[PDB]
Amino acid sequence: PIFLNVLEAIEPGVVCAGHDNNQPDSFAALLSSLNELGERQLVHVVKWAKALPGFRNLHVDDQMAVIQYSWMGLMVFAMGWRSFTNANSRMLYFAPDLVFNEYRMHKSRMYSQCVRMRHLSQEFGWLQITPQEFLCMKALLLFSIIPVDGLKNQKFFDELRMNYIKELDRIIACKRSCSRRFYQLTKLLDSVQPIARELHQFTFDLLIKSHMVSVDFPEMMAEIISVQVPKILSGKVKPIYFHTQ
Ligand SMILES: C[C@]12CCC(=O)C[C@@H]1CC[C@@H]1[C@@H]2CC[C@]2(C)[C@@H](O)CC[C@@H]12
Ligand SMILES: [Li+]
Repeated sequence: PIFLNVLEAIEPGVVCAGHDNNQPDSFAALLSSLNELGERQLVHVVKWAKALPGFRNLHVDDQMAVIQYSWMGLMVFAMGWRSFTNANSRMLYFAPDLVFNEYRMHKSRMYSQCVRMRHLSQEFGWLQITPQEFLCMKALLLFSIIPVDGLKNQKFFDELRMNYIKELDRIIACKRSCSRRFYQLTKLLDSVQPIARELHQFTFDLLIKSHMVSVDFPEMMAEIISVQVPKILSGKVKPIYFHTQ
């Protein structure tokens, strides 16, 4: 099982947010900390993606683009997973030093988004998702959002995505019905996209007004959110869904 060996080997470790838990919870502090966490995790997601089987088959411009479009969904999905394994989805485990209870969900003014994310975390429990399933699903999320007009070399992308789908199917097949399970997992993967879209909308709006509300955006975050995220929100870049929405 070369493929699973690899996904397991490359899986990023713990990333902390740098949040000061001594200071009262305020919108500005929580969101600055989440933004900082995003920047730190972005560094890990890039090194992760670059080490994925076949990823170097993509054109270099496409390597960068798939990361830039998919990071939100990937980070939300992994955060769901950590919340499940650490808090049993009772709280959102963004980082060891940044765990949201209901009060912080309220204070972050992202309560409805946090509800959807906690629901995804709950699905990990409800569907009894295995770590191997999680790892393959996560890899497939990197290949789940692309420009409507296609990438630089779409053929390389299509083939890579195909290979990852096949890998998910094998993992299900190697389990003690297959069809139900595949249906369940593709439905779960689809459910990440609407959550990612609401956070895309939220973060874009926040960047625009960030001076006003004293929320800090680090450099990579500000740039992707103003350059790449608007492509998604304007419909130039769209998620690939398994099932019809
Ligand atoms: C991806 C992050 C940070 C990484 C993580 O664990 C999930 C989480 C989901 C909400 C995001 C946050 C990064 C910063 C964002 C985008 C804020 O600007 C508003 C929503 C935040
Ligand atoms: Li705090």
